[PDB]
Amino acid sequence: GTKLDDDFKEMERKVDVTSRAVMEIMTKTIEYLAHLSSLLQAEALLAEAMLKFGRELGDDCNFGPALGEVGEAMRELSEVKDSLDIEVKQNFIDPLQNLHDKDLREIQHHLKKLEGRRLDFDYKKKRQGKIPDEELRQALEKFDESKEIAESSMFNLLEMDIEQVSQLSALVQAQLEYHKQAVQILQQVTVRLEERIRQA
Amino acid sequence: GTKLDDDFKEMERKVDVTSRAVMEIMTKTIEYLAHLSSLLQAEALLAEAMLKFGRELGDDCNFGPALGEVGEAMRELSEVKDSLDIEVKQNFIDPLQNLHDKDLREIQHHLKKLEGRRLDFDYKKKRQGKIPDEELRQALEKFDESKEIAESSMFNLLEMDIEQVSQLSALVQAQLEYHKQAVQILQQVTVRLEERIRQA
Repeated sequence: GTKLDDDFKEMERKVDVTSRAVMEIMTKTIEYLAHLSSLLQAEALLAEAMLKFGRELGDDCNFGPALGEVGEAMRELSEVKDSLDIEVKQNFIDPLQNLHDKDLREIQHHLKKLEGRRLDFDYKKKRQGKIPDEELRQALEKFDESKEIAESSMFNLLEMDIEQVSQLSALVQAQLEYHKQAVQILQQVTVRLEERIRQA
Repeated sequence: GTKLDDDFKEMERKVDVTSRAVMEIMTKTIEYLAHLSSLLQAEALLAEAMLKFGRELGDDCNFGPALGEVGEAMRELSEVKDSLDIEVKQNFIDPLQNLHDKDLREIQHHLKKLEGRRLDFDYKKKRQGKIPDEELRQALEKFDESKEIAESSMFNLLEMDIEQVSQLSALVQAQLEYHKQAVQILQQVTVRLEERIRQA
């Protein structure tokens, strides 16, 4: 039947990939944040157990207040991990989700409508003499018209891809913010333990 | 029956706590490393999925090579997390495990032997005239002797607690090493994305 130019085709492939990537990347980033939460929880637990025994054991010794120093340090890291979840979630996931329920969905729609209009024209073309020229003409009009709409929505999404890179950036952003935030917490308690071991 | 001085008692309590702490702390640190591995895995997956779609999508655009830049960055972080597991495991867990199968176990043993010898003396004391003085004397000798052995092993463990603090330090060590190691990886790719978004 009717065939679409290669440009249109390549443009479609890219949109496809993009759409599928945004799909998996998003699901796996969610699975990722699941385990992050899981670890974050376990962290806080270990942290408490420390703050706890460091209590019971008493502070007249060394291991007692140390379990307390490392204790809170561990728990603060824990809370920073939670902040990270929230960051990734609303600055990377949500945007991609919105891209999928808005732009990608709409493209998919136009593409379906284009296919329908294409098939319908190929059919009405088969019966050229049988059907009134006006009807055929419209069939062709509708096809061209749908092709144009699909080309625009696809093109606009593909041309705005620098924003996907901003989103990837957003992820790496919150990522770096957490690790830097943590290097502080740790580096701090890493000096307090340096003391004790020195007041040895 | 026979009672042990308060110093001996307090010394016993501390040893108890310490022993129990080293127990939970260790189990929870293991549960912690479990989830760390779990997240680490999920990270690498997301990382691959990126390196993948960034491939398929192609590099003639922006999102393609970006998914590749953030792609490996994510995977390298993943591998650093694995290094961290190994660190915590052999520089914090293993030491504590050895403390539990060596020093703590031995104390527990001495303590049991002390109890036996105590109970046995209280019994042989009940039957003072009934049993030969020599036997009673030995019973007392054995008790004092076991008490001394228990006091030494407990005291030595409690006096060497600065080493627990070194271990806590070891944990916080590997912890800080990972986060600093990561701040690099990220900070790096955080500048490469700065470029693309600038060559916009």
